[PDB]
Amino acid sequence: GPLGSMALRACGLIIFRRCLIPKVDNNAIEFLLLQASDGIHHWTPPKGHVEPGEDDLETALRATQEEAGIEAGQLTIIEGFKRELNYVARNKPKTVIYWLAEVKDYDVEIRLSHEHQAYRWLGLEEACQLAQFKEMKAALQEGHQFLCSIEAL
Repeated sequence: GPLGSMALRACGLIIFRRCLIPKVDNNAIEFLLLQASDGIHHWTPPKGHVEPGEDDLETALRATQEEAGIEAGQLTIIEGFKRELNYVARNKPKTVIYWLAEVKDYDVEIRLSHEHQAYRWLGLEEACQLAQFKEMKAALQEGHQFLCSIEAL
């Protein structure tokens, strides 16, 4: 009787800084992106792994501050939006659950772990260009699509 642990469980935080008012109707929202310190230097949000008796979101919260310095006490996790990117790159399927979050401070502290060396604040277009990965462009895309469906434009 297998426990069904097939695949690795993961939780990251799609952080988005909302602006007080619209500007060019595009850069109104920005996302937090960390740059890998090695590999092809792809851009990706605070990704981490969730423990067993650990919560799914708290893992994202813990990874958000550990790989960025921003924790739930520093951002606002949006409710109603939820999606996980699951795919097996090298040879292991990884489910990643992403929640939309907004950091309270525009210049909020950004701490990167050895895995990440640099981060950039860009709009969905660049966040999508850097996150060339279709899965992230959609996560960054659907997150923006849903947030525009709440109250703020």
